[PDB]
Amino acid sequence: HALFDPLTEALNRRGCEQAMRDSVTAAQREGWPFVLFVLDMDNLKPINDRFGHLAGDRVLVRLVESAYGWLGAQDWIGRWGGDEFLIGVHASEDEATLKLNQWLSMLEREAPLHVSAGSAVCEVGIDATELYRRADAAMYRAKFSGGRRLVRD
Amino acid sequence: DLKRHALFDPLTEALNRRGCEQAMRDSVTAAQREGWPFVLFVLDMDNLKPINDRFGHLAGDRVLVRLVESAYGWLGAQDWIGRWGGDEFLIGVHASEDEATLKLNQWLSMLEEAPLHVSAGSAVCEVGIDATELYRRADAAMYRAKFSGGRRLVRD
Ligand SMILES: Nc1nc2c(ncn2[C@@H]2O[C@@H]3COP(=O)(O)O[C@H]4[C@@H](O)[C@H](n5cnc6c(=O)[nH]c(N)nc65)O[C@@H]4COP(=O)(O)O[C@H]3[C@H]2O)c(=O)[nH]1
Ligand SMILES: Nc1nc2c(ncn2[C@@H]2O[C@@H]3COP(=O)(O)O[C@H]4[C@@H](O)[C@H](n5cnc6c(=O)[nH]c(N)nc65)O[C@@H]4COP(=O)(O)O[C@H]3[C@H]2O)c(=O)[nH]1
Ligand SMILES: [Mg+2]
Ligand SMILES: [Mg+2]
Repeated sequence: HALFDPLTEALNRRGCEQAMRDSVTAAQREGWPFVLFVLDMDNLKPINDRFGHLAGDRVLVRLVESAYGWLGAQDWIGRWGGDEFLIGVHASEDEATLKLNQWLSMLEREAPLHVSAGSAVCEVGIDATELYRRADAAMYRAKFSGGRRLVRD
Repeated sequence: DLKRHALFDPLTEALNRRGCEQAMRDSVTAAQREGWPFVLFVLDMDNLKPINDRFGHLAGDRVLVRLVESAYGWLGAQDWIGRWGGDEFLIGVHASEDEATLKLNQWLSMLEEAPLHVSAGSAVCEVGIDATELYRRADAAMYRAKFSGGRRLVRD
């Protein structure tokens, strides 16, 4: 399906781009809060080497399925590509971040998944590209400081 | 005709992933059997994204094209360059480690038109070591370079 990743059923790259545009438009038109997360796996390659790529595929599927487990009606999760994902949550930073962190903590428990993540909060007067740039930059700070963490913009 | 479409990356003209895997296999075999030296490099760009952001993807495409183009400018007749995918590349050099490494650093210095920043890792083929293992060593070395600040080459 267009806009959807065949393996995980999360949105695909073009799905992510459209979702970001629609979520930012919604925040600015409906007044809804919006937090964008950029996630990059830290240990999928070693999981693939140790248990095989099918095990790795399962890990990605689990990641997305479990996310759909707490994401709301207007929320979303998309696969940017490879082992990199984006998550859009229409809630306060407090709520969004607490749920995301608890979710990531749960995933560190069958092959444990380690994730580097960054977040950015939608604000009036910002466009989707700039929001993405902020969340993306935060993710790299998380990544290079060791991973297995969420750094806020 | 068939092979070229099956083993080469259309955009850059470097080998594609299938080509990288077959090139690594052949290079290790030649090293283990024919006895010549072989050094494998794993490279990952550090600053391509900002280039796309301000200049567009066509400009970024040109960066990848120039990278491979310049490589073919010094690579030997039996050496090779492949695109693992995205902005990640592998280079196979059938020469002694010193020669291979010196040639690579000289090339990366030249690239550092928009300047290119690259994280690189190398591994040398030795008896008892297969292609998958050689790749793992070079790959791990690249990651050490990347997390140490990038724009450098780390050896296994
Ligand atoms: N398997 C797979 N993974 C994907 C795909 N799209 C995105 N990713 C994953 O997401 C990361 C960042 O992608 P990006 O934001 O487009 O940021 C990219 C992009 O700006 C640039 N880049 C990569 N390939 C090309 C290309 O063919 N043309 C141009 N202009 N830029 C490229 O380099 C940046 C980093 O690339 P990576 O290190 O590979 O890191 C990539 C990759 O791990 C995909 O279609 N398939
Ligand atoms: N655009 C593009 N880029 C490519 C492609 N193939 C490789 N790359 C680039 O090369 C990096 C390492 O790829 P890998 O060795 O397969 O190592 C991969 C792989 O072991 C795993 N992975 C990614 N996607 C999948 C998947 O669908 N299934 C499984 N089992 N593992 C995956 O995560 C590792 C790192 O992925 P990345 O962070 O994305 O980082 C990727 C990506 O930046 C491609 O077809 N298209
Ligand atoms: Mg990744
Ligand atoms: Mg890369």
